[PDB]
Amino acid sequence: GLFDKLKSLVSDF
Repeated sequence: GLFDKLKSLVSDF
């Protein structure tokens, strides 16, 4: 859900 959004941004930059 949301907590998954922060995990995606950390994987990019």
